Amino acid sequence: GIFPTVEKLVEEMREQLDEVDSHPRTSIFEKLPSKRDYPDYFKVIEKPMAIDIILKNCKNGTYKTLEEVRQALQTMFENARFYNEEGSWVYVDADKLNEFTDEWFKEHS
Repeated sequence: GIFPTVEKLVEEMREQLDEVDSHPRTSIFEKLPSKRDYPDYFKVIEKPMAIDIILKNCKNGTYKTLEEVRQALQTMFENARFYNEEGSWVYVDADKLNEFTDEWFKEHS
């Protein structure tokens, strides 16, 4: 269905490397923090989101269209910019990776 498209998208997202240390800008977005170790995070963020969740939701049918997958990414980036301070490496990776997704989705379906 739409999994191979999102699969190719995520594969290309993980190919967005940092200019200095060459670390992927998807690093901190791969997984959600443990609720036991970061209880404050989940008290605020109404809709936590990570890459693995988006991938799971494309396989099981929770996300059927690309607008839902794009909307999910937007939420992931909004959560990161809301919880992290401006200028931090996480905030920057959120912006720059968001810049890439915005271009990609306009540049494809």
